[PDB]
Amino acid sequence: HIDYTQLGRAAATLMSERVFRIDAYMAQSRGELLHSLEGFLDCSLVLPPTDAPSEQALLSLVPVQRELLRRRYQ
Amino acid sequence: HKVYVELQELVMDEKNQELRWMEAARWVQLEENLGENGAWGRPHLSHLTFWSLLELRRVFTKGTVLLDLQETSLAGVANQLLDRFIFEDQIRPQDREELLRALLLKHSHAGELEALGGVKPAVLTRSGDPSQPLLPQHSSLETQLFCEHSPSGILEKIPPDSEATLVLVGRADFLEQPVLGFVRLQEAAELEAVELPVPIRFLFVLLGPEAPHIDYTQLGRAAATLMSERVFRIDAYMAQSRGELLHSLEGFLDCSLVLPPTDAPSEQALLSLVPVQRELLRRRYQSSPAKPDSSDDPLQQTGQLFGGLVRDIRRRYPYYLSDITDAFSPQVLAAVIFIYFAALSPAITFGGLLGEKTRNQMGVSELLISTAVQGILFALLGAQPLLVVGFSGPLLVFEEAFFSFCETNGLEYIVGRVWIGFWLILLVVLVVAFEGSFLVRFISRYTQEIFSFLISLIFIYETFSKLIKIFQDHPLQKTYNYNVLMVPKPQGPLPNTALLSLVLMAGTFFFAMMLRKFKNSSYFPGKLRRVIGDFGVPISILIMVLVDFFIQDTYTQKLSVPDGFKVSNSSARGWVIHPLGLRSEFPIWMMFASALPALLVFILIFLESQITTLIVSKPERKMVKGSGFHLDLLLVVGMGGVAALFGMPWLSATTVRSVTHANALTVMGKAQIQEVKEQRISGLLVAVLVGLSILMEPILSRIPLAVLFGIFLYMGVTSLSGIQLFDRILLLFKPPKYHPDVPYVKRVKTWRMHLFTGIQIICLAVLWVVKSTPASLALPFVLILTVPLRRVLLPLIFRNVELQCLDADDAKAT
Amino acid sequence: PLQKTYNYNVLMVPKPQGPLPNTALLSLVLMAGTFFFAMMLRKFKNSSYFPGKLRRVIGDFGVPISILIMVLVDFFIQDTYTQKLSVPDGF
Repeated sequence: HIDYTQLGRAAATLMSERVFRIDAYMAQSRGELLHSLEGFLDCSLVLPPTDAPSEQALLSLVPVQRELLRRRYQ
Repeated sequence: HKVYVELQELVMDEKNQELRWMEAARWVQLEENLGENGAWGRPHLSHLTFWSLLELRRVFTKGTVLLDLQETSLAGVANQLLDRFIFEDQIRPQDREELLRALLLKHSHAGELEALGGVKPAVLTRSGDPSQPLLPQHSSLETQLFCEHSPSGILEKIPPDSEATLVLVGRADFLEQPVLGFVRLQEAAELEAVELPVPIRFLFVLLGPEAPHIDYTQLGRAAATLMSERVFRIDAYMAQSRGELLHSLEGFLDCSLVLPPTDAPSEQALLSLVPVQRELLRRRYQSSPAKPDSSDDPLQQTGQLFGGLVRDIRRRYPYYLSDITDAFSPQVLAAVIFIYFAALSPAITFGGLLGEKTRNQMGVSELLISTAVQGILFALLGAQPLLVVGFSGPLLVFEEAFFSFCETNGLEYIVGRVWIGFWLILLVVLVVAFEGSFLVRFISRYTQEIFSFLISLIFIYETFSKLIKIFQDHPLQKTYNYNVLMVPKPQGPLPNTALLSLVLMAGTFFFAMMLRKFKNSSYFPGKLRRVIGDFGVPISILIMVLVDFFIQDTYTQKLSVPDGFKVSNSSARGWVIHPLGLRSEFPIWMMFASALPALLVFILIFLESQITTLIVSKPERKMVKGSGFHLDLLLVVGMGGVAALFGMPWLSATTVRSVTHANALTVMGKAQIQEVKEQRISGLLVAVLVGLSILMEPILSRIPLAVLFGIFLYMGVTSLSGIQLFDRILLLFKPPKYHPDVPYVKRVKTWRMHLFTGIQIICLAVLWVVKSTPASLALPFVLILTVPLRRVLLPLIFRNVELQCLDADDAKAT
Repeated sequence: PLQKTYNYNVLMVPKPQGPLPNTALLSLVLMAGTFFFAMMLRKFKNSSYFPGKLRRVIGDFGVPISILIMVLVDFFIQDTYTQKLSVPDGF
């Protein structure tokens, strides 16, 4: 259950975020980083395998993601 | 193949303090949930959250699994499952006396709830009394978005041969860790918690105390969406141990796709995630024996005679019932009321001008009848029913030139038009036969933008010219004469006409701008707000008509229509014109030479109609149903010829009226163009109203002429939105610091865009100067001469990437 | 008021006696024009259309520019009467 390339890709997607890198600039111990990672993972959405038409399935997510991104920045 | 999944939690009622079971959602291929009202939301795709799946895995690694147990009732199930939790030491034996009564409680649906009053979440305690949770709670995401008839459709979707699954989720403070039980029955069983007649085979129990990063509703949603998948359900139907379920769960998680939160979400970059999900689907169904369910140009040269016409007919006519039905919204009624006046006023103006220009050979009534008939027939048999047919300016110019020529050479006029119409009919039949409309492909965005911008500018200029004429007729003086007879037409200046007209025009424009902006605000309830915003123009017109009606002594020019369906000049004309000769017989050489003006009229009509259809039906304006070119051209030109037979004029598609119609029938999202209501009822009703306008004298005679100038200015300003040359002209003034983020700003330097805009403005100016020159009939030719300019001359100055980024054929894709 | 006929041998030396043809509507026109220009310049101040220096300089002078424009507009019209500003002759 380990692929190093995808793990690095996940690290890069971490580093590309605004609030996580702001907390990394304001970080002073490991606890702040773990708390910011918890806050980042709390605002993701996972997609199960569905047989729906893919464009309609992908377009149904948009307001859910908008509400989640409004919630995260609070 | 398709199963029914139910989820119930243990909560408390607002009626009396207690604990009991209430359902929260249902699963038949989709998620359906209910709010506080007791009403079920519309089904949608189920979206997971990280903690739900993660904690489901964590608890599932240590879950007791009982396979093919032989029970049919709920109490024996409760006894055996609690003995199983005792057996693997998942719970203490001193808890069973609580948990049994935790299970033996009522299970009511939504219909009981209104008498109950509503429910709220509660937690089990060791005592047996409900209690409020200690950790804080947040509003659910699915109920806020989706919740803020159905059971017949539920029983319709479900095949009659199916089995169901249930999950019971709850919070209990007297436990240590969450526990999970998973039992598959020996045989199907009916249970008294489910009112539906389907039997149950699988059953879940998810319990636990309260812990951070755990939401038991979300955990139940994870369990239900786990149960709904085809392959895992097949595996559970064939499961014989725990490690099989473990491997199937790992295969479920492996083919999952997670997307993180971002900075600025968008749909266009998101559409590139279609194929990877398909490959995950394929790799998921790589492991399954079962198989998944889901795995033309309007213009084109075809090797057959008359191909385009049949293609367009077969493409469009299957939508007739939808075109009929889609007209039941009130926005269609508002658009009808708007376009009625928008199409009636220029008809009257051109009718009066043509009657006074050609010695009343053709007047207002003929034009009205032609507009009515050519609107009705085109709306009934047309391929694009959003076009608005009517008289134009260049057609009037051609009529002027032809009348001058016939006055000079000494022939009749209404007779030669018959042969011109015949030649038009023959020419359009010949052109449609050889599908020669594919040339519309060569007209790029350059000419479309130039044409539309010029048309809108001329519209606004003529409107202001009308206003300045009104000011010129009644100047501002110190004294007037007051024994003036105003019966035929206002003689001499009048005191308050010039300023009242200006006041009315400004008032109509200002009110229109006040309602168009309020439509987009957030000030009233959405339903009433949108209803009031869609009727802005008629409301402003009614308000100002009453305001003018209250003023008694001041004179303002009004609308006036002919008295009856009579010909303009009954001395020399009839309802039918004999082609051979009306008073003197017609020469032969003119019969054979009438083909020359017919070609010019055909070029004018063809160019205008095709460019209008190009502008109207661009891919950016969310137009679903197809639009036809050959059929519209054939209909318009043939009907124009047949109308020229009777001595009545021919018509063509109008740019501003059609664009305004299309913009009025658009339902926009909170901005994004959500959709556009396409139907045939609006044009038909507009044509019928224009036809019956002669029977509406008492109502129309009270509408002042100065109010419609505000509407015309509003129309001219609104039609100016989609033009891209207008945006590039606006960017000529802003400093390069505030330029937008569109591709043509980033890809090319500024002083190259400025050179492009300057070239295009020079083209505009040359077109205008040629329009003012007495050689105005050479205006279409010059216009098409802009097409070679784009094909040869510009690639000698610019580079290919600049030319592709600037002159883009599609708006969204560049 | 807005009437059908007026008297035109009216002496307006101390004050306009009786109604006048074009005063009531011209006054309204001037007010609406001045208000519209003030609001438009106020909104142009916040836009991003000109170089910042000249843009801010023009936006800060919105009210005097609108006043001057409307004063000139009234100055071009000759025969219509509109009430003017008047101050005492001396201290």
